[PDB]
Amino acid sequence: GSSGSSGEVQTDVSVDTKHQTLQGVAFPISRDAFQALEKLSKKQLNYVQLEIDIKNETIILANTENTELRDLPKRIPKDSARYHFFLYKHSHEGDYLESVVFIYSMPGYTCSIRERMLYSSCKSPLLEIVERQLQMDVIRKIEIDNGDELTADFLYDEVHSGPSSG
Repeated sequence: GSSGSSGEVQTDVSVDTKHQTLQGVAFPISRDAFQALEKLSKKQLNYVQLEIDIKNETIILANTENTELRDLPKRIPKDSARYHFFLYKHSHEGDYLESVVFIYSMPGYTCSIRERMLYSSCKSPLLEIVERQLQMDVIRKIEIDNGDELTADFLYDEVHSGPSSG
């Protein structure tokens, strides 16, 4: 009979403390995978399909084809978890610029928990790549549960990092 009664059980009212992270996986960078992000830095394309290999244990290339915004969410797979680097172009203060966005779609249907956790934890060692090689930094990280959420009304939101409720 622990439950039932409710009151001031949290006697914190003092300094708080938090961990540094939840996972800690670091996979190597493949050639094809890198070459895909390389062009992205030279403003050549606006779509990079990357993923992690469970057999090779590394971030390899999954695909590479031009993609737009109106069809951005139309390219996202509905039966495979991978990354999608979209070049969201906007005009701040009347100045048109280019920004590389990070998208991570995860369907999660049959793939074990070891694969879904390894595909979302492999982003860490994948982000430092362009941040330690191409010297390029992502405009903002975005993760969905389908891929349709990727819209000009959503992307612009994350990129802005503006305030929100929940």
